[PDB]
Amino acid sequence: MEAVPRMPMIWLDLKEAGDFHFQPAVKKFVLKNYGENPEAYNEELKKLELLRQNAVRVPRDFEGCSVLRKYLGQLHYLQSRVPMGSGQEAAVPVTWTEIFSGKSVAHEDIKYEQACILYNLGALHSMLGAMDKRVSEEGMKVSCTHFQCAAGAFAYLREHFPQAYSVDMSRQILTLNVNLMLGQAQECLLEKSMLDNRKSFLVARISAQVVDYYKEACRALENPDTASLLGRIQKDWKKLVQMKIYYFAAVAHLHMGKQAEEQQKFGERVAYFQSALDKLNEAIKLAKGQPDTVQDALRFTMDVIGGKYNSAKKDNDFIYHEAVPALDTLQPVKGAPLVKPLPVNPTDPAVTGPDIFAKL
Repeated sequence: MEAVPRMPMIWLDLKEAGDFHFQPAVKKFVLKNYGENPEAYNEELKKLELLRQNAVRVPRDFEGCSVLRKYLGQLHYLQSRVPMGSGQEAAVPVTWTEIFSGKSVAHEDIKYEQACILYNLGALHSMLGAMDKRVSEEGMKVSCTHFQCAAGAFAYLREHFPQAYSVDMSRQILTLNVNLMLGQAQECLLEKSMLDNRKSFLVARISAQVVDYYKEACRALENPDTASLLGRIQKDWKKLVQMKIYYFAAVAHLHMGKQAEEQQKFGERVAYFQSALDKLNEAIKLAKGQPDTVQDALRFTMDVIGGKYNSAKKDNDFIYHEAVPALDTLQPVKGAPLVKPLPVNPTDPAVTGPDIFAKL
């Protein structure tokens, strides 16, 4: 299982930005309230504008993440000095395209701009994580960190922006995103633990956790309101995710099988391999029409499980003659969480650089 072909990963698209004309409001505030010249601060507003234009047309690569967090940070620094929140004096319309329906959604609130940049940070992390092939030592560790970063960004949005500015950032949908990301992160670690050939029982528990994350995500997908918004996207995700639910349940029981054979419980060895074979077969049925990357993972895994089941059932029928216990009676595999939504510090000076609006 060290060498199993990698499953493909889900990633989210970035939102499309409308206009955020903050400079006339900033200047009209600093003349009216401090009593200064408008044009006294035109380099620190112009730098912000070049920073925003760069963020909303962000390069789809690792450097692009730092670009988004600098702008996220600079946006906070501005709000700390100029009141551009909902209902406040210098508030200007912020417009963004809601990613699933394509509708323009506008809010006279700077936190809306912050929220969308945060979303795109999460989406971009999901992209970087999913394009890697996860074969090298360096792809597996970084993909996992990217997916945790994605989860962390969406989780931060869920907590600090409870007002759903638009339905693509509603709480149940951000929850879906978080669980999807943690699932893919956990999946990366499972692949790593199988490469490192960790204790069979530990691998089983890790795989069981992959199942728990994907199940939560799958639950969210069977929600009518979520299903209607996502549209086709719901059907693509669900078909991959539902398939993976049975696949990693099979991987989990494969390793419960290997543990059983390590402990000389050779009747239970057969039970776990049989169970793994049935669950894998359901996965294969659910995987019809899916790309060859999926099919190659499943057929590699079937030769592993198929071979061990045959070996296990046979030495048991001729040598050990122990009864094959019903799964019911055997202790359930509990998931082992190894991943967490990595917290975002928007105003970390190491990522924001000097405050553009230091003078103010």
